[PDB]
Amino acid sequence: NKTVVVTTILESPYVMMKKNHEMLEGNERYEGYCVDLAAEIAKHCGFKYKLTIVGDGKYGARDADTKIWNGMVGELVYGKADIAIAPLTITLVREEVIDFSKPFMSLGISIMIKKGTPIESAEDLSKQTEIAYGTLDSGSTKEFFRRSKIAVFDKMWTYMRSAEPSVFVRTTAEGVARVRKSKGKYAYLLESTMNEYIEQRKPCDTMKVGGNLDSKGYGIATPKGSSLRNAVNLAVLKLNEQGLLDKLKNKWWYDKGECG
Amino acid sequence: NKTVVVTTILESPYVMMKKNHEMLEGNERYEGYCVDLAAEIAKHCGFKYKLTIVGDGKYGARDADTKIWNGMVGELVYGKADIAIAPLTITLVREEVIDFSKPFMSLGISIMIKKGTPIESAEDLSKQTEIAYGTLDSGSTKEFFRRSKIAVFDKMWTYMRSAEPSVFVRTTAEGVARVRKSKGKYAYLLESTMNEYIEQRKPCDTMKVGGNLDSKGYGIATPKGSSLRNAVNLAVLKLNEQGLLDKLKNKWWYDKGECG
Ligand SMILES: O=S1(=O)CCN2C=CC=C(c3ccc(Oc4ccccc4)cc3)C2=N1
Ligand SMILES: N[C@@H](CCC(=O)O)C(=O)O
Ligand SMILES: N[C@@H](CCC(=O)O)C(=O)O
Ligand SMILES: [Zn+2]
Ligand SMILES: [Zn+2]
Repeated sequence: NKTVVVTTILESPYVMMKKNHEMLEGNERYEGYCVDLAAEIAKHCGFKYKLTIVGDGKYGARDADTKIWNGMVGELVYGKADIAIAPLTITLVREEVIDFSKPFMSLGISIMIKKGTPIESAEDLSKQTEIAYGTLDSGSTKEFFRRSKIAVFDKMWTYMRSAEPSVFVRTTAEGVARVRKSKGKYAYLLESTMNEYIEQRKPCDTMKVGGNLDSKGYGIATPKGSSLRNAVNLAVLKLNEQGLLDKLKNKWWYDKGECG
Repeated sequence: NKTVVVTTILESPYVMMKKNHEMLEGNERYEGYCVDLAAEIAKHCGFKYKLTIVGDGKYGARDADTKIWNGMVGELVYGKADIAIAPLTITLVREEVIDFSKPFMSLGISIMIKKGTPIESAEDLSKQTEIAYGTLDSGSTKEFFRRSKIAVFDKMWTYMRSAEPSVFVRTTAEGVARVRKSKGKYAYLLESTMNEYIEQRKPCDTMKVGGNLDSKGYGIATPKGSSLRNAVNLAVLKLNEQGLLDKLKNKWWYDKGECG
């Protein structure tokens, strides 16, 4: 019937530009876990689609004053895209305005350090001042810290919100670059999936420390009232049960390992 | 306003009879993770409820001949209960007939051995014959093997379906007892949640070995068209985000664990 507009985000190893992308067109420009997942979901649900990178480069949050959503969430809410296929965290505030499939991947918030940084846990970060730490802007990790009542995480947020210079970053790449360049004086709070990927990539100078802070999932999101909602949900379950999601995780994490 | 009928299952530590249950009435007869969760779901959704134990003691499968659903799934499908609050696995075949909330707990199929059994993986089990292995006789783990399109799990199914005497058990308790009494000659395939619980119980003679074979979740289930669906889903998200689900897992698994 109609070509489905898929909103997604450039985030390794979910969606990446191929090495030779400038000689390619349309969906062929991109590779990654979510590029493969989009192809599979489309096949099972019987639609044609166009991958479009989210304009503002954000996941999505609601401005507290204007109540306007940005990011991939806003693209669905305001009718700019038909579906989001991305590492988009299922959250309460989002589920109030968009629908999510059952989760296709598990994750938790985690800590990234430069190798040798004397930090082993969230408690460790909160007890010192020499090592700065932050999160991604406009995402679910930031919101976790803003909202937490757990003593350690409340203390961390109190520090983060007013720290100078700013500890928050615009992209994961910016957070990772900051860790790598700061000689051990910056630690980054990010999802375990992204942390684990980066740990197995050159220059192999980062690591995940401590347990995950929470347990949650990424889901495929559709605007409320979407005719795709049921089919997409069942397709996610079908792909998990046929072992394809596990295969894709091995393809884009384990097989892409550069650190041994 | 009507009292909501909750179907659940006697499975430790999700729902158990209190030691003084004969002297107690209604919901007060029961304790466990799902008893605590039901109380919270009901409070956040604004309903009164009655806990009922599934008549046939089963989770839910569709008979190949009659096409009749049994267990908790059957109780929802046939209108005998309004909601299931239990360790009920989200699956494609079930999602076609009932609705699940987002998961409240993560799990995968796992291997329970008697300590010192020379088994480390599902691969190991599939390559040998001295050590028998089986599953719960009417649940999602059995169906995982039966419907698998994965060669290694098809091999395991081909063995299990034809093993004599039967490798299948009626309850988790029966599976655990079989492991404990078989001197390392029976391994039990069960969900990681139950495996982890038993590992922390006297006489501390079992353990979980290897990685999980899959990744999925338990969900709170409602019959299609239920007016409870949205509120239940948002309640699960709220309770995960506020840290309650983690607290309840700690309470019932580890806090009073019997194996140090
Ligand atoms: O709905 S499923 O059965 C659909 C397929 N499946 C696949 C991969 C991963 C999951 C998962 C992700 C996140 C998840 O989140 C949690 C964790 C712990 C407490 C509450 C929520 C729980 C299961 C998953 N679930
Ligand atoms: N997956 C997150 C983005 C990453 C993060 O916040 O750490 C989201 O959906 O907002
Ligand atoms: N949680 C399973 C029961 C246990 C199992 O099959 O291992 C179900 O919902 O069917
Ligand atoms: Zn497929
Ligand atoms: Zn299909």
